[PDB]
Amino acid sequence: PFVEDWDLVQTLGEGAYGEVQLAVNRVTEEAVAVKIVDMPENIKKEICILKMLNHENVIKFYGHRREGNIQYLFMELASGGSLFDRIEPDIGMPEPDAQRFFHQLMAGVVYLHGIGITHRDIKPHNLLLDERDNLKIADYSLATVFRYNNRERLLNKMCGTLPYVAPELLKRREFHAEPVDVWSCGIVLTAMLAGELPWDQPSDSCQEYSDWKEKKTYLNPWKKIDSAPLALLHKILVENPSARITIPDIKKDRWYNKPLKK
Ligand SMILES: C[C@@]1(N2CCC(c3cc4cc(NC(=O)C5CC5)ncc4cc3Cl)CC2)COC[C@@H]1O
Repeated sequence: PFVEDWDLVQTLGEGAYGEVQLAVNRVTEEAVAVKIVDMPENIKKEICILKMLNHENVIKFYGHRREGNIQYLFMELASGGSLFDRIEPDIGMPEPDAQRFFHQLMAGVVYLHGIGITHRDIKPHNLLLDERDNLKIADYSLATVFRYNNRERLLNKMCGTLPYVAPELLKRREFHAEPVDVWSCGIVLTAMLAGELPWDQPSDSCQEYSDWKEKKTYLNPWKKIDSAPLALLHKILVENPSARITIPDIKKDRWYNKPLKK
């Protein structure tokens, strides 16, 4: 297959609304990623959000083309693949690499929040790596505006991935967008440090969640994580979204600022 002057050479991945392909320009050899979407109001909102993005830890938007009923969304190709494939199951990854990925994730999230955008589905499958292992937040099909004209809008739509969602999404009619992204970044940090997700969902009927609320850190995955990043996880994975640590205070955390190497 092809799109104008590009060849669709390989399937990079897929989601509920389309598939992502590797596009190689026949003439210049420039390699990009292209989201191919079949059939309109959702993609309109997505293209609007995509054109606002300009940051080193966010996937760049190059442009779009419509060919009949198929939309092609050209984006920056991240040649290192996903953060998901760098997490060894039941092990995680070296703490210095987890910390570097966490700083870059914070930088992307501060940027998105600064321009009034919430990603709403932060997880390792959506965190891509460039050729120098720089983290890029990808896929804005669930992203939305939570601040416009310096006025915050509370969210109410259920979305995301259950092991990564914050508990207020399940227990509240309306909720603040920022604490939700911070909570999923804590689950991403747990995954990088232990290679294991702590629960199916943070609900009243989930025993692993109740175990965390009761501070049973002698259980997995918490027992594989050092006391310093565990102390930061204790401030991020707080049930009340208003008691939960904000990103300005995550940047003052002992582990966040702890020099690490290897
Ligand atoms: C929906 C999900 N994906 C969300 C990101 C999505 C995507 C992929 C990409 C992969 C690469 N680079 C590489 O693959 C190089 C070869 C190693 N570069 C840019 C990409 C841009 C996007 Cl938007 C694929 C679909 C997330 O949940 C389940 C799915 O995986």
